[PDB]
Amino acid sequence: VDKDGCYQAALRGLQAAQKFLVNEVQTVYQSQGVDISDKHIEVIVRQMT
Repeated sequence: VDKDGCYQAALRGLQAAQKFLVNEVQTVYQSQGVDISDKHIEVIVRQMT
């Protein structure tokens, strides 16, 4: 937040949270043999973040 701008810091934090959430939802769905494309999950993760 202080080494860079507040906007860039918010962008990096939300990007890390988005990557974590997308990867975990995708690996739980892949644990059961269910194939869902990444765009379907990250539309909803975009609405969350």
